[PDB]
Amino acid sequence: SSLHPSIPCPRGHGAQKAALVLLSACLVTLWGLRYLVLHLASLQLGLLLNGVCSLAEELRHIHSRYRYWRTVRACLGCPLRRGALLLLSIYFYFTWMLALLGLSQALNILLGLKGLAPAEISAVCEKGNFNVAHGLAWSYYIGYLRLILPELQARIRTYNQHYNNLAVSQRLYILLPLDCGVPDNLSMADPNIRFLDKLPQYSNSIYELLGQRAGTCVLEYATPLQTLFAMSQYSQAGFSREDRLEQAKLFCRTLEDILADAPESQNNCRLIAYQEPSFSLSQEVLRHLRQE
Amino acid sequence: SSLHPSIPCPRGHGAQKAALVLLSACLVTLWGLRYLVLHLASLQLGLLLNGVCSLAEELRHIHSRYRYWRTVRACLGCPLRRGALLLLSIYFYFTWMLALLGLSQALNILLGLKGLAPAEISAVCEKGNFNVAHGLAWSYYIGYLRLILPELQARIRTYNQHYNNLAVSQRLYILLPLDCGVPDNLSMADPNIRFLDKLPQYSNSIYELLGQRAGTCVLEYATPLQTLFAMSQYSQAGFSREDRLEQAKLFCRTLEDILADAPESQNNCRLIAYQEPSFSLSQEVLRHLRQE
Repeated sequence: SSLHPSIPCPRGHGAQKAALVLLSACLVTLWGLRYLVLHLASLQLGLLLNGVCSLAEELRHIHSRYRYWRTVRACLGCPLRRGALLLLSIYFYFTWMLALLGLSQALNILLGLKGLAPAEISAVCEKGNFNVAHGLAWSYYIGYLRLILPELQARIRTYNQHYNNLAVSQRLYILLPLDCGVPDNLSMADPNIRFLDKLPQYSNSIYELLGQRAGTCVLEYATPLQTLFAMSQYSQAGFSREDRLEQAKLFCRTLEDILADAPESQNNCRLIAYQEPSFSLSQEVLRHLRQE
Repeated sequence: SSLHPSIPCPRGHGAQKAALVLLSACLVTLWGLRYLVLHLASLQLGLLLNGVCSLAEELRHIHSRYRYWRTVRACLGCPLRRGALLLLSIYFYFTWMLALLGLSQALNILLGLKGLAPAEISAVCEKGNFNVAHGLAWSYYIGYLRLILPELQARIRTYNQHYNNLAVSQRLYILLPLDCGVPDNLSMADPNIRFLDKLPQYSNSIYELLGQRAGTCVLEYATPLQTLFAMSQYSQAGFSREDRLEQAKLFCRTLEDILADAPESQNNCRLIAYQEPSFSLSQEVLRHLRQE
């Protein structure tokens, strides 16, 4: 780190080299077979059973996360290497071994052997530097919404006198396109959506909603979706559109869990997300206003 | 997920319950010992050796990451449970077993058994929702610096005519306090630092640097450190100040690696970080200007 000494360096090839050197030195020290086979076969059988136990939970998230082969290929990692090692173990090969092996796997799952080392958690979290979902949520909450949300219904009640007699719904409505393609103009997504007013006091937009003119909405896009899209159109990132969709979904759920527990943001903003494959933004927004 | 069906739900207690049920059903099926002991003792010995091999790499990051007992306690996790299991295995207990065990650990380290399942990577990354370091870096790069950095030396050469004859250094200098406490005024951190000018064209600040007046700096704080600090002063977060320091260091290194590979941002901005425990911002900045 050519900046400051207290800032740590990324993790290098330290464990592999010294580990191989020490564990080869012990081999040469003790240099000048069926227990080995049973041990490694039991190891791979336990790892495969652990993968099946993880797949038992990941069987639920099919339609919402993984859209079969891709699910198992993502949950067990590389099952080709595991199958090849299993065929080598069975070829170079006692049914009561399976009972104690299953009990060992049950004890390791329940008692929590699979709780990782915190150094491993750090090496996973600091890898690849594209884990962009929580910075956007906390920045969008602290930097924008926390400031604008206290005075919001006050300035709505300010505006309502000029439309009730001559109204505006009380909840702020945020659009969250999962395409991550955000135009500048909200009339450009639908001609039924027209600009009506700018709310006085920074930016706000009060809209009419359609010829059945029914809704008076306070509407706004979410901001960091454009940041995700510029990361997508940044060529040297190597940031795929599937990664964009993944981080968009995680951003949505994170912002939902933040607004679920906010003390001043309980019943004054509501999130609405959509995704195109026939479609209408206006019908979904009107469903939210009618259910309001 | 009460928002949209395609947004996935957090991972629940699915693996534990069904795994325990199935692995107890197999026990009751096969219901109506020293191999077990050797297998589990070999398991814990291999896990302990793997922890030592990880500690061999994590021995380097003492002064920069971990400031001994805390290092091992963070690298091996809970060694009390491992020691208790090791004493149970040795109590309820062949030196040539150690050679094959070490060779098994060497093969598992080198060939890459410890490459995790991608579902495990997802469950680690989606846990706890305080991994706030990359959203801030990419938002601060795309949203602010990418726009302001092309025209920067042009407007510096615009300004230089009024001070060379009557200068301004060419690199933008960013302060990065690791305290994450950012005052509004840069003269409030040091009376030697005085406001000289606002650079015409959004915000910019050209400063004199001290009675030995020597430096003409274009100076600015980094923005999301205030976001980190407001996360620190948010009471319901449970966000400790050590977590704040950790995410600040990771933010610094991430922004450094982004600016290392930027195509238009090669030699026009330089990062400077500092940390208080006698101190001077001005002396460190002047060292950077003299080495310039």
